[PDB]
Amino acid sequence: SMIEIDGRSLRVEDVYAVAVEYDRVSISDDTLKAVEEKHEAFLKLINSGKTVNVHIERDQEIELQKNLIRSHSSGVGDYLENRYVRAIMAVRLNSLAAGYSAVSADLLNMMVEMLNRDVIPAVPKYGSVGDLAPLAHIGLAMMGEGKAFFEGRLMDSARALEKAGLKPYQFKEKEGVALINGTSFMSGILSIAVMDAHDILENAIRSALLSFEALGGTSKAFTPWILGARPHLGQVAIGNRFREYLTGSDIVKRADSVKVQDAYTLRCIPQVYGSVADVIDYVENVLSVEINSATDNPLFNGEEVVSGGNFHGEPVALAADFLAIALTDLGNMVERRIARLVDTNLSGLPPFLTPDSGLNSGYMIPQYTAAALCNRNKVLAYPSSADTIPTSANQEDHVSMGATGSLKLLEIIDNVRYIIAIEYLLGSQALEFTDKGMSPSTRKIYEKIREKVEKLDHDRPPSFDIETIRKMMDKKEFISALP
Amino acid sequence: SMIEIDGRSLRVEDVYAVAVEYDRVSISDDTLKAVEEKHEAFLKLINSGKTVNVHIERDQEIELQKNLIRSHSSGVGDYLENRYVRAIMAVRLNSLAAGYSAVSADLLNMMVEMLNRDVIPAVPKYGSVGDLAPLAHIGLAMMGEGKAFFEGRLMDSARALEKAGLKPYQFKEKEGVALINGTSFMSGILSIAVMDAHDILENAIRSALLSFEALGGTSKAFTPWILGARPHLGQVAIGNRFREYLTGSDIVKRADSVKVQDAYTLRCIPQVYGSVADVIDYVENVLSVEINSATDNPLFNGEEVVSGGNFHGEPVALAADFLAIALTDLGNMVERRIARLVDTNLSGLPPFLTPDSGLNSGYMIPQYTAAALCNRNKVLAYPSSADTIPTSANQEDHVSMGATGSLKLLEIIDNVRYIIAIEYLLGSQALEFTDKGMSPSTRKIYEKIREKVEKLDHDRPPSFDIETIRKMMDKKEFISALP
Amino acid sequence: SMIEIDGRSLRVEDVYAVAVEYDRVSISDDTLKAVEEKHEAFLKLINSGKTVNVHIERDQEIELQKNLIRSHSSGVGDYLENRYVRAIMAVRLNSLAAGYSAVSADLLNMMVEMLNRDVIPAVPKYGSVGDLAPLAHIGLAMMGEGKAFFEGRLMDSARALEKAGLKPYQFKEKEGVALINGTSFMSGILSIAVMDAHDILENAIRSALLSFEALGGTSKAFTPWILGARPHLGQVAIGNRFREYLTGSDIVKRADSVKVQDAYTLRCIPQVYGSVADVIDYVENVLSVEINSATDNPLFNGEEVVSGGNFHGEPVALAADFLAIALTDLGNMVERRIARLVDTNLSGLPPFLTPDSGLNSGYMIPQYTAAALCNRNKVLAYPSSADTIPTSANQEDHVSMGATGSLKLLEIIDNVRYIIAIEYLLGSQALEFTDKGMSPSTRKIYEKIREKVEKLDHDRPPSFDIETIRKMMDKKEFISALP
Amino acid sequence: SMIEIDGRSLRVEDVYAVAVEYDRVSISDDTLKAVEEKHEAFLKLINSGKTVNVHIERDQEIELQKNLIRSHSSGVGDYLENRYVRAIMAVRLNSLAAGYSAVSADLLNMMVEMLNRDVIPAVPKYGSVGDLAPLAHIGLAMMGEGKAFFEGRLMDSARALEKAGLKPYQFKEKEGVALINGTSFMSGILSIAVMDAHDILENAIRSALLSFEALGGTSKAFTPWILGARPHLGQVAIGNRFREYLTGSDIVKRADSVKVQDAYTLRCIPQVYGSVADVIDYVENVLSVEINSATDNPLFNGEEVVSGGNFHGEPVALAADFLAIALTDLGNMVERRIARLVDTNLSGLPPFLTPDSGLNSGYMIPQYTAAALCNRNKVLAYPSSADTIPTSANQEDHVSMGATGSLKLLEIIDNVRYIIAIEYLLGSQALEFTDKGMSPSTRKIYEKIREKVEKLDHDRPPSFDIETIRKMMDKKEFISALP
Repeated sequence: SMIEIDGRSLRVEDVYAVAVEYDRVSISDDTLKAVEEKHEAFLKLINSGKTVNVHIERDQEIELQKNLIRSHSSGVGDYLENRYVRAIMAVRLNSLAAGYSAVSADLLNMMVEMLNRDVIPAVPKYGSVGDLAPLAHIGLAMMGEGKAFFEGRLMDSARALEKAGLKPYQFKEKEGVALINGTSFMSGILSIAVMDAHDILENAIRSALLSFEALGGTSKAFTPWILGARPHLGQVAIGNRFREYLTGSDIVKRADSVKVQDAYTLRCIPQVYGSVADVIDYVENVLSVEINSATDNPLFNGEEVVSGGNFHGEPVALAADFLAIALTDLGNMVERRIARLVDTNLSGLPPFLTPDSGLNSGYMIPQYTAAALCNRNKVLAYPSSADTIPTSANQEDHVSMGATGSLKLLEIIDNVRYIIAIEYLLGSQALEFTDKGMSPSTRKIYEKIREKVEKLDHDRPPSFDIETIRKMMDKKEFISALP
Repeated sequence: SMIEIDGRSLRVEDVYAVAVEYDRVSISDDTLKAVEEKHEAFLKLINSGKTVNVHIERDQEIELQKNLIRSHSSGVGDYLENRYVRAIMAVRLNSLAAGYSAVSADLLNMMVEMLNRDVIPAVPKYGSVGDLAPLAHIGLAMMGEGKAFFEGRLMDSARALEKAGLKPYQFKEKEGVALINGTSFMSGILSIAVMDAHDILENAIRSALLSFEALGGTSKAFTPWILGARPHLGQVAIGNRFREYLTGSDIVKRADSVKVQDAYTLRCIPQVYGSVADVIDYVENVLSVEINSATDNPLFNGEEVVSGGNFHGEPVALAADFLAIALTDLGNMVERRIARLVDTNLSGLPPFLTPDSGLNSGYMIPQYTAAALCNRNKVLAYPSSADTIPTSANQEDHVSMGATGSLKLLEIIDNVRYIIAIEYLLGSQALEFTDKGMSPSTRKIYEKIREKVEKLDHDRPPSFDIETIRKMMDKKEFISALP
Repeated sequence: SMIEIDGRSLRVEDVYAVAVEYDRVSISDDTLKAVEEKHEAFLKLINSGKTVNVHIERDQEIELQKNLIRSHSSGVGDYLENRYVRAIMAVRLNSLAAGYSAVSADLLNMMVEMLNRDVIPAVPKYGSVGDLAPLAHIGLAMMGEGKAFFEGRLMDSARALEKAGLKPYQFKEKEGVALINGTSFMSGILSIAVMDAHDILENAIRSALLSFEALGGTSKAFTPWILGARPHLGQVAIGNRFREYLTGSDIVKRADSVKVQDAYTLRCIPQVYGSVADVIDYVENVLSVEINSATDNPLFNGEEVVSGGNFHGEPVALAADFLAIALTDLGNMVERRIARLVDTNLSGLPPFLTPDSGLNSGYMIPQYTAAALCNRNKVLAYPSSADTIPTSANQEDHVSMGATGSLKLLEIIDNVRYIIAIEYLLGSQALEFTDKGMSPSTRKIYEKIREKVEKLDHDRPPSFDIETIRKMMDKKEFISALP
Repeated sequence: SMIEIDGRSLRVEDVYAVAVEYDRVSISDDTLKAVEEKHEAFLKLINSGKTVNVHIERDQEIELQKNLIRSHSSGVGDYLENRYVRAIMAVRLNSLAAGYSAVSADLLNMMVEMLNRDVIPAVPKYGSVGDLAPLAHIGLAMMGEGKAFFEGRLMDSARALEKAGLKPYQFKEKEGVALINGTSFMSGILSIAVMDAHDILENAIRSALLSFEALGGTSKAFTPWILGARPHLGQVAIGNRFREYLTGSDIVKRADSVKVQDAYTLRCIPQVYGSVADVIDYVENVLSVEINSATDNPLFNGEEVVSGGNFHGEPVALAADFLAIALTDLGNMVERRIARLVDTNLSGLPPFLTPDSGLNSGYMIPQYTAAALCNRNKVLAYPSSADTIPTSANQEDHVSMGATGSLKLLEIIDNVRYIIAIEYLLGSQALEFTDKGMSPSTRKIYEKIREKVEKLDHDRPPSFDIETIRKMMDKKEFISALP
């Protein structure tokens, strides 16, 4: 489909649509004409200010934009994946169209065409203290220097632009400044991350259904009036989701007739998962403002140019560290439920979910892998925004460090996705030891798993099944299986 | 004054009023009669359930409540300060009155009288994994065992109750369970913490006025349309506060005539401080639900008793870790502004703010102290809720660890308060090297400082002046000086 | 007894003897005469340098030392406990006597008399970035200003000195510089900490004996040739200690006849505890150099005065963070063994170690307390020395942050001591459910516990028994019971 | 060249030689015959034990080894780089030859041929809690299942073995157990890491020479008697290295005539860098024992098979976290020196090292990149070994988490290498603003830089020059330039 950019209407899910699903972007002629008219008012104002040799003056200003793009292109490390650079470019484009950046219509159209033709700059992941260097690398590619991916093939930027039918872009007065000042690296990455955090929670709900039924949990933990006696919006909503999906379970109807309560990895699912949902909503609210905001500097309002601090990443740096914590602890709870599934003394199922403990270990070791992933996430959950280091000869003497936070959030998301893939695998196997009177919803998840991953009889490498299920998650196959 | 408790109307500032300002609490006869009627419905229901020897049965149930209070009284370490135990008791009382805990009117009245007569249990700080043990210690004192403070003097609980004219309380059916299950230790401490976080931000605004004027900052960073181009509510509100307080400054009017922009510790005050305000608001919203919620277990709705997981601390454990991060980074920005004040090459003022660098160090070393405090806060900002350790033979196999988070937030608050006291001290001294054309608002802060702390001429121990200013902050003298 | 100081022979256990056991210090007349002769050579050299008005010159130099002591007295927060300030003073005194500090004999004798008469400066804990401010507070008291404890009573320093029969000390040329530059705050605190870490390991060995016998462990895990197949010195030594102490156990002889192996909290005791012993030895080696080193600045060698960087805390800042980690993980292993003791499915003993699970919880909750303490230690194990913040207008632009690390190590030590007290309590109770055929060594620990703490029948507050056992540990009663 | 393996002589630098420089490994016929004779004694012992149907018994034992390899092959995530898998394989091979693992000569020869023919298993990085899963993946490839790299091309393991002229290996009695139990993943990776940490320190010495001369430092900070007044071995050795390399500097001879002391990033180089050297030596000592130790389980001594805990990673898990901290703080000091170089008020050189601050930013932004890298390292320096999560239904209830620590140490090393590359770049540029009277040693570093990276006149992307210098470091070109 088509995402129209007007500088004020971008949603986080539209950033995803462009970056991950490759929807086209466009900008109306009306928007572009108003952008251009503001760009011209800005030129008139600076041309009057300087005269209170015109040719040497303009050529100097153009050289400045180039020197800035080049000197600031100082990232190191592996290139950021293309889905993230596309997200950053969509957010950057939208925020330059918000009306305060005084850039020209041509700069916006340049970014539109790079996105629609998939000329994606090569952006080293590291260098922003929260985003001059990564955005400079984007501009460097826009100028036809450095490297870029053309339809996923790395090459010199000038060759990628040429294969796409584009000309290198020449930055005008203050357009390099505009492009590289702001929070679009952090906010673009975090837009994708918050969408992937939502997808994590959705998958954790579905994978918990399998474990919850295999362990014969009671629905009493999701009683509406209990959940409403402590009405955080997340836990009320999560309780509703679980009640709906457990409807029709014979296993759970039996449990309700003979069980009072379960261990916390079942009974506390609404409190914990609903906290995670609340944090996701918090971050999405921050981003919803941020990706429609002017975060470059200085800014132009049509009659004056004023320097402020809107490039400072603090609100999104804090949000990235917060969501990292919440997701790490979601992963801890899923790992603990996996640890209960394979422990015959807690589950009431055969040890380690194998039919012959004699010469098989079953799924003993994926639980270690899940614990390993939690331990890695506990390192990564240290808040990068609790630190700051002065830059620019102490003139930029407090910084958010939110780029660190955005990048490590991406790894936590990757790791928690593997933990949940492990719960899909082991919860499906655990149900093989039940009478399978699971709800229709649980059975949709179970059947989708079994389309690609067989039940476990003799030992075989769990790694391959985990990777298959992780690929299914990344293709949204369980959300499709059970809306 | 008087705070009336009805189980549904408690605000965080009312918890503060009771705990810190010693306002009386009361519960209307109407509330108490409805609590008692629900308690009696619960007894009828459990008495009918058991009969589908009455005397031995009831005596057994009473012994159970006692065994629970005693066995769970397993905290270690120093006693929590009385203002916090009072906050916890007010939140506990309100949440047992929310209508689902089936306790008797007498238990609530017991807690009312302990608060109004200042019989405050001795509560070891450590033991909750997020709050059985600390709340058990409260109940232990309520039973007249263990220790308590009577009007601030430590003694055996039975002696404290007797000096207050109270009888030890005997817990009825499920009343010990009700008292010790829930989140009131975390939520009571965090209610006081979020009030103190607000007071921190208020003091940081006032102490920044001194530095901002001494460094001759330009008001251009607070231009309304710039701040509104990125309209996070915090930074818009903070900008308004600073514009109002800088009104009437000759220093700033001059700066605006000759300066374009300042370093980030001045120019980025709205982005960073407004992020902190937003986080404070987030936490207050969580607590506003939590302290009016039923977090004990099982719960009673008038016709059935159901076990759920509302005691699980996750939403407030996450909130405590989040606020710890935001406050640590506020402290980093204040420390960096202090570092600019004493550096003659950044400030344009005499080195280290002494009139004779020859044989004096001036205020060189308080900046080290501020850095030391930041480094301590960077340790404490590690999120305790990213971890979990299984308890109760793996039946309580995921826990929030939010008690850790509440307690370390209190230390961060203490440390940031000292950083701000240091900025009050050094910003006031720095203004001695200006023409003092500061705004009327800044001058109110400056004059309040000078009522108790003299300007620096010859070197003298900064420790004593820092402590004086910290005491003034704790008595709210700068908020009084400048509303 | 008597510790003689000569600037080159101090051991960490001598620092403990002075600071904690109140042994007297002395300095021979020979040492003092050589110190004085070097002080006089230094004066001659600086008096010749300045002359390539003598009265105004010397008076200026004296005023400088005073200004330095006062201006640098900039700590905040609670006063450090007297045992630590005594340790710091003993290390400071020894390191000024090492021969490079050019101080006078009178300064050393001043410190000797403060220690022997117990006039201990009041030292705010916070302010060093790794130790100007805390050592300045010591000097401030030495000058008779600020506050001090006289035989444990806080008062004005001049009054404490007067009650002790001492005169205030007047610092001579470069003597204030000498006193306040160096690492003695970090190294004094860490000398006590490493002694207390050793005492922790010794107590953990003894408390593990109780659990190991109650769980019927097999001695096969301590087989000498197994431990020697991986000959880290710690695990070989720990294995020898456990073999010796388990000699004579009927329980273990039975286990060896029917068991192949135990869970890791028993079988891996040598690997983990021996790693801890190795780290303790590492730190002691660092301190053994450091407390006999010249860490002030500039230094004097008898013919020239040269400025170097020996005050930089890096080797002891790293050591403090390392030992914090090792002790935190020792506490994790003890907590996991406690978690096994109270879980009937792992221990083979009654659930939660109570004789009547019907209406008692036994020792269910001390395991939560141990988990809580581990979670707190996981926050505190963040390495403060991984951070640095520039001080002194960027002239002191990398600092160790080792004071933070020393102080948080003290809390970890306190917390792990409580975890071990909990294992003493619960391992002794667990043996009540065995036939008591424990070794003579284990029985010495068991009997010492039972001298003050009764076995558990009906529920009672574990807090009080934990505190009693912690007090016994602090009085070294189990090391006395079993050498 | 040729590394001969005998189970007891392996050095960390030999692991590097095999893994990184592709030296061949061999095992003498004598070693192999004694390994085989012990394997046969083990078979005799277990065959006698079982008989106190032989065919079904042996076939069962073989199936067990296969089930174990497969079930434990449960890693997730990207494949570990081949240099690390080669290191792990060399350490595993040596430790199985140490004499206690009872494996056959054929298993050792299999590993020898995989290394010498470069058939390197594909090993997912994540899964060990400290190394069943990664070592299982190695064995899986050895069995001809899963994936492997043949001369760097990924393919099915059976195809890689076939292209190399090898047959799949069939694991004999207890040989799969032997292969997958132990610490070789952690210890192999850490052997390469400690070699790369040494190479980091060596490069940091050389890059500091450039900055030290450009800033005109005084050699007084390296005076031998000062450094020996605090004789930690590292700082004495580092001081000697710097004195030797600064010999012949006209710049430094001038500085010594007019300067007393420098800022800490120059004056404290011996204290900090020597601490790092000491930590490196500590880790190398641990590894020197560990890679020659029997860490599998159970172990065989020729007459009995006994289960112990030598697989527990604690000593190397702690060492990996320790070295991570020390290297992070080395990176902080290098970043602070970079921050001094580009600040004209600290350096005395043109702002940001550009000849025309008018329209150029010079090397302003690489300092941000260095700060960004430090902030990332501060996250990664959180100690993974402070945490533990129970595995295997609580039977493996304390684990080292040292695999996490080894992997994140590799990233810290990568990041610090970039920081040092930045100092090479900017220190060389800074010398362009001096009279170049640098020492012959410094000039060797400067000239080697200038062979590939030109001085900066007009702004250009620093990223490319940083990457070039990082590649030069990885090819050891500065150690070659200046031994």
